[PDB]
Amino acid sequence: AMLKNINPTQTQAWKALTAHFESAQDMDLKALFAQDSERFAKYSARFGQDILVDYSKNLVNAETMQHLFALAKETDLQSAITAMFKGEAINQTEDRAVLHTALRNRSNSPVLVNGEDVMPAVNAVLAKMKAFSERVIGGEWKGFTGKAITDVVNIGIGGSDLGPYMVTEALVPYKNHLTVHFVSNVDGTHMAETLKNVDPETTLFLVASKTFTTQETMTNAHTARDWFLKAAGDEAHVAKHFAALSTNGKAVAEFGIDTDNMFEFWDWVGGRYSLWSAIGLSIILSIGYDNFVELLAGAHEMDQHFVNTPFESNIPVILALIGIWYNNFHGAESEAILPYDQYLHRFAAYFQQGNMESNGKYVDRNGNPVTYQTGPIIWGEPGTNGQHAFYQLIHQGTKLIPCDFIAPAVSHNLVGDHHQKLMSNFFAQTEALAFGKSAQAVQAELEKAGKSAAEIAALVPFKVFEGNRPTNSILVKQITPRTLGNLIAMYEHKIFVQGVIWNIFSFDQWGVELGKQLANQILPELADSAAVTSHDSSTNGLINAFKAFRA
Amino acid sequence: AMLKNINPTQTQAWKALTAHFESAQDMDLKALFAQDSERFAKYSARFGQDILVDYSKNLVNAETMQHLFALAKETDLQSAITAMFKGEAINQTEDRAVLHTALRNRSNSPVLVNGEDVMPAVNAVLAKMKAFSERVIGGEWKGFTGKAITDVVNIGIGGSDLGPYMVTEALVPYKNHLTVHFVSNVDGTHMAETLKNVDPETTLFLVASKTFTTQETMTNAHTARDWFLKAAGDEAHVAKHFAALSTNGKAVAEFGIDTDNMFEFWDWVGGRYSLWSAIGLSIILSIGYDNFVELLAGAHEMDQHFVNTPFESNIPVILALIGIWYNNFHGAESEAILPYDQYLHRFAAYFQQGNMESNGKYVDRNGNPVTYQTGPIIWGEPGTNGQHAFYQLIHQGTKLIPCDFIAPAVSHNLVGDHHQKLMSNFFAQTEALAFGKSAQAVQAELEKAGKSAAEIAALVPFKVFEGNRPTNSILVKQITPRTLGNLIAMYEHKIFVQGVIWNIFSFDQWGVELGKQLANQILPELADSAAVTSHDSSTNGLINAFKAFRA
Ligand SMILES: [Ca+2]
Ligand SMILES: [Ca+2]
Ligand SMILES: [Ca+2]
Ligand SMILES: [Ca+2]
Ligand SMILES: [Ca+2]
Ligand SMILES: [Ca+2]
Ligand SMILES: [Cl-]
Ligand SMILES: [Cl-]
Ligand SMILES: [Cl-]
Ligand SMILES: [Cl-]
Ligand SMILES: [Cl-]
Ligand SMILES: [Cl-]
Ligand SMILES: [Cl-]
Ligand SMILES: [Cl-]
Ligand SMILES: [Cl-]
Ligand SMILES: [Cl-]
Ligand SMILES: [Cl-]
Ligand SMILES: [Cl-]
Ligand SMILES: [Cl-]
Ligand SMILES: [Cl-]
Ligand code: NA
Repeated sequence: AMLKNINPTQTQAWKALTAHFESAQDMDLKALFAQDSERFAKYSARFGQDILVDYSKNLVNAETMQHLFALAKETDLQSAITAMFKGEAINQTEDRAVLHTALRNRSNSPVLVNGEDVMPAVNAVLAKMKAFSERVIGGEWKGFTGKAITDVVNIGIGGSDLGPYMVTEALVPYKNHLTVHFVSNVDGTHMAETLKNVDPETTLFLVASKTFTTQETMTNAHTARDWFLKAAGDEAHVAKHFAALSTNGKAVAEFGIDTDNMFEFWDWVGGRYSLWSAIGLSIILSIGYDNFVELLAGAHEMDQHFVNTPFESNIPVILALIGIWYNNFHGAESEAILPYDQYLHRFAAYFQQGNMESNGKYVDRNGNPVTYQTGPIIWGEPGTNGQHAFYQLIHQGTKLIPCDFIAPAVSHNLVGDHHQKLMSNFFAQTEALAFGKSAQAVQAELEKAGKSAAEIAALVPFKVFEGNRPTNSILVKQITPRTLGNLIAMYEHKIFVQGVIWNIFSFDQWGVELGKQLANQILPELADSAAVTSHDSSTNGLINAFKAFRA
Repeated sequence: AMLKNINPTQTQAWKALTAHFESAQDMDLKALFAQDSERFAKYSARFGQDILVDYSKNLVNAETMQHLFALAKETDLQSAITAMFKGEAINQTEDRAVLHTALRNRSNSPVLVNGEDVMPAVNAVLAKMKAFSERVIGGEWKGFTGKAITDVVNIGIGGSDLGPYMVTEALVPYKNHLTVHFVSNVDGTHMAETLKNVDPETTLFLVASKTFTTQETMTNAHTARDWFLKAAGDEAHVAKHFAALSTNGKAVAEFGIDTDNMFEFWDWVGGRYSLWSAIGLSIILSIGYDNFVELLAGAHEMDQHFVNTPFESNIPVILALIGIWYNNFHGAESEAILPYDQYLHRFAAYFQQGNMESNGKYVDRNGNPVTYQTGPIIWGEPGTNGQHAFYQLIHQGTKLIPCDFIAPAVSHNLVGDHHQKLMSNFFAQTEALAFGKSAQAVQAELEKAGKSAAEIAALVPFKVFEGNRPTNSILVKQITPRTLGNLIAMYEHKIFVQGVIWNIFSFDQWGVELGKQLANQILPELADSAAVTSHDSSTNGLINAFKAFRA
């Protein structure tokens, strides 16, 4: 196998990083910038014509980077990259390839799985979605009473919801006349509130589930089907109002969906890497196939960069390594993603799944428990909203929180001076985080302002910003389908690199099984009002209190 | 002063906790439950008739609790509680009282500030809001073309946005015919997209800013004013479509608002504790005054519980102490808030400000840098959404993440068996997190599935759940204005308790100043195309790249 299973803690590079942390953990950004006028130039990378990734405000120096790149080499990262792209079954616990990259392979170079090219199958679904979307968007596809579709409701959980919702939100300027809705929670509120806003005669539902047996999704789908049939009566009409993003043709046909409107995907498409497949049909319906292709093309450009660039100028590798420095040496548990863009309000939430479900693992590729930290907690809110909520803690708390600040230079909304104001904050916050403001500086200001020694003693300590809060700044010309594709793929590959180095399996998710099993056991126990005694005292107590509250 | 400044780390209780952690670190939840069938009964509390707080699935035993309550007593928490409620100026760095509790003091017992009872003024603003809301909601208040108002747009940042948005979202079942919208980001997209959805003749804007000079809010307000006037023409009409939540009468009048429609609040109301004041006018407009009074009453109920209950049965104290155990002894950096309720989708975000802006501090009350951890990072998404995104990492990652699971027994929407399915997950997830699943159990399941010995040996470790992931479960009868008030106040007090014990100032926010200062310096530099060289190389580089991109 090209994918190796090297324990990172046993490498010379890791030992060098441990020594370096001991002797340089107090590295100070003000000093790093003061001592090298070319720091920004040396710690930044350009991607294409429209993206700048500035990683200069990180607690790294030439030595740190040298040891980090050495770690990537010593864990045979290049061999792993090759293995993924060529179709090797690197998802070993499920014995599957990992080929979200094939989904956006615009070059159409063959991608073999068991000696057969998967591109014709990929392209056949894409072509089918393009054709279908034109009929729906253009009005030729009629509902059961002869009307054009006005609303699309995507029904799905996790990977079948987060990506499409995030992308359609991020790309609102590119939307067409259709109103798209995303229902995901099994909580009845979600579907109930959506159904109040749509009409059975003009709504198309997409049921997004590979197995077509996902409990939450099928519960929602059946609720929608019931609602639809109250208006339509004849199940034959379901075929004009429901499509499936699935491979279970028998179940799909039984539901009443015409299998011509079943859009397939494959085992090598992980849910959390699936927006690029048939799962992206809601994106195609919202912004059109031209824009969806731009999104795929942007991901493809980043895929090409990731495969072809030496590590020292490879953006996903650099970001992954800097992240490892904080996670495994500085002991930071989290990473904040802070887009200064309201349309990107769901971007951080998307990476909670993409990152945390991939790398939230504790058993290495050899089947041994890890003795080091794996994936971090991802969180964030768009600026300036998050800025006015929780930045107090980032600036003056007791936790190290690496932050990725992301912003476009050009807004889609050319209203007054809002964008210059927004951007002034984008630039100022990272400057503030890095360099702070010292006690000597604050005291000198209070003295010049006529303050007494007593006032100075009482207030200076609270006004000091220690700084050394590291950040990456990613500046994009404009958030377009292509640049969004660039960004999503960039983080996908960052996640991949970290999982390779940490010697874990990034593409399985065995950690979701126990909760599902236990819920299946509890469900029938909630139907009646009888006392439950079959679990531990807490579960019993909670279930019995629930029954008493209900009746 | 009644608020003391006791360093927690030198207390006998903290030293006892340190000694206890030597053995208590490897506590096991399965074992704790097996050792006492009364565990749920002993580690749970009922609040009124409608709330159960179950803290039994925590890594604590009787000794842990004894030492934790000893810590609360040794830091003189009881005195701090009295100090806050009586109006002592506990916000010492700004020399202010902290009296959000007076805003919901339904009992009207006097609360003195500068030797005068503040309750008549609190009640007068409430009465003014009641009267105004009746005119707006009932249709008597007419727009400039004589039509009743149909939409309300709240403009504010931080505390002037997060609470009202969260509460109106949580209480959608109680809404009247008005459509409410919340604009906060200075990013022009936020206001632009909102304005596309409303009509100048039927929209009322609330400009929420105490100073009426907040850059983001006033930029937004002026954009809205310009849009309104493009349709209305005469500035005199502004008075029928704009109101202010502020104390700056001169600026409010200058904007064109009738000061009869300026609703005031006081310096002792912190922004992140302000939804209970005039800042809550959008809540009153969305759900009516009577429901807002229920919200206040629920907070008041919880306030009474907090002040009158011995620590051993005091919910906010118990939650605070368990949080300290994880933050300061187990070293967990974060806390997840996971409401199994789609309406509560903004609840965790609200507490990002309430918690993190309060306790993300590093200097103690005596002006000395802390040598221990203070506030944690708060994050989360509602179940089952979050459940299908990031629980993989909670179950099988390498980070300890205490979780607060919250759910109502009764949904506001009657939708088939959705609620039983939702609740089956709520109960099952905490059961799974606490007790896990052993290798023996996994091996048995794989053997029954017909796996070969080699297949089993290869897969078993990846399917094991170590458990010992602690949670609190808060089960409420139903999320109503009253129970929501109970919950918000509960967490407010938890935050207060933690800040008292950590010897920090929870009610100031000096950490917001540097970013503002630096943004003020950068803003004028973004107006022209000239190269910027006035900062460090990264800030200069980013600004210059920005200028090149917009050219
Ligand atoms: Ca060295
Ligand atoms: Ca740590
Ligand atoms: Ca002991
Ligand atoms: Ca909403
Ligand atoms: Ca004027
Ligand atoms: Ca830690
Ligand atoms: Cl390599
Ligand atoms: Cl496969
Ligand atoms: Cl292709
Ligand atoms: Cl397949
Ligand atoms: Cl289109
Ligand atoms: Cl580590
Ligand atoms: Cl038990
Ligand atoms: Cl134990
Ligand atoms: Cl005051
Ligand atoms: Cl007033
Ligand atoms: Cl009402
Ligand atoms: Cl600590
Ligand atoms: Cl039920
Ligand atoms: Cl065998
Ligand atoms: Na298989």
